[PDB]
Amino acid sequence: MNLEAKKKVLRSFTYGLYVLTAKDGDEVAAGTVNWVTQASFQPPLVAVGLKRDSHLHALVERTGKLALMTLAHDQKAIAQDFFKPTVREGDRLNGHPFEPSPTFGLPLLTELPYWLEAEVRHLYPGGDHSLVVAEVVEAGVRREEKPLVMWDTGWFYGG
Repeated sequence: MNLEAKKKVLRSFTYGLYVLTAKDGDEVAAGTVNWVTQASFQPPLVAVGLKRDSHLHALVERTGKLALMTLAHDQKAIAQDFFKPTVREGDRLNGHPFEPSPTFGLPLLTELPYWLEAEVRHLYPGGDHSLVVAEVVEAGVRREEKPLVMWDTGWFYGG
């Protein structure tokens, strides 16, 4: 097939930027992700593509719990910090304050506008990633605002 065309077409996909978190005891993990989409209205399902060989994939697969926060249009700088390994210091992750989520107590970045807690229902491995399908069990809105669209950041993950 035309691999160059394939890369371009896949790179033409539009994505939002989110931060997914997970934890097991004192071990916590957070990372910026873009392969995300709702997958059902009833029940409320979301699908997140996580790299099989990654810290967050290991925690999410093993504990079956996760939290996801939507980054605001002006939070590129924050999204930037969660590309690196997660370093927890006090009630902060990579320099950003967080609070325990209301349901399972997963790390919640208090600066981000929207957040949700979800339980893993199915984890579908496929190639180098796995499609985690989880059911939203709680959600919260600190404030309303336009989300961060990946294209505007200049970054990308696809192709």
